[PDB]
Amino acid sequence: NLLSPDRILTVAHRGASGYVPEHTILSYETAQKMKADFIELDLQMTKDGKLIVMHDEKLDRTTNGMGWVKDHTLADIKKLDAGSWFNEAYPEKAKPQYVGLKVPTLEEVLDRFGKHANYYIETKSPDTYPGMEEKLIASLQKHKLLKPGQVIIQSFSKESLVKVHQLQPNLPTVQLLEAKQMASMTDAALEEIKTYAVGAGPDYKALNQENVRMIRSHGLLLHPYTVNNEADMHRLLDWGVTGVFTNYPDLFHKVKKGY
Ligand SMILES: O=P(O)(O)OC[C@H](O)CO
Ligand SMILES: [Ca+2]
Ligand code: NA
Repeated sequence: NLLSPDRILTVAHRGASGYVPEHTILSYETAQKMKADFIELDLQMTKDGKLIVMHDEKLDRTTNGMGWVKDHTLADIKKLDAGSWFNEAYPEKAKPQYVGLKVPTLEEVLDRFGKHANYYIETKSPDTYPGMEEKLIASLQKHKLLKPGQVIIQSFSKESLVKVHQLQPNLPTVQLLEAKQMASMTDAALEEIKTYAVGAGPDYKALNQENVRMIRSHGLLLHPYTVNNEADMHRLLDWGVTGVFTNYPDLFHKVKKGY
């Protein structure tokens, strides 16, 4: 049902990150309240091997810390402020309750929502953080998450998704595509994506009616990122995408009602 081509999915990009600091429990809670179908997680691995949720490989942008995630322990990362950066970046959206928000672990996110959320979880190329895929899988099993569609695994790395498809054939994967990858996409490339992935997630800027219909022609779900503008939401849905990654899940929830 969640994986039905005829279902339009709201994927809350790093949670309700248009309103709340990205990849915090509060961002995910807000996305839930806004009726997002999926909350979206990016994984990094700490020095002591723990999976945390963070978009960048470095702490710099979204915390009061500095340096690579993999050079720091979980304990030190849990001391950081992962909310104040948002108040500084977006003064007009700032809220006092964002000061002191924490970096969550994957464990903390699964524990917080259990089966009450659907998870859209990004892995890296296998060489980046050895053991990440296996640890992710074991965490999903711990929380009894492995309803097909309860969890989708996404990556820019084909190798990662191929590996995941090997280990857990019934675990839906989505191939992420950069703009220039999508720009030069072929039918040959799409048909093999279908062999391990249930969908494609391209930079929406690279989409047009033609390659949208082409992607859909291979029975692939289609979730472009990152779609924040109402005018773009409408255009992409009329073209035939089956969902979006958005920072504004309430807005997309409203728009998609007409499609
Ligand atoms: O957020 P970006 O810019 O890394 O684009 C990928 C989206 O998160 C979809 O995974
Ligand atoms: Ca992502
Ligand atoms: Na900072």
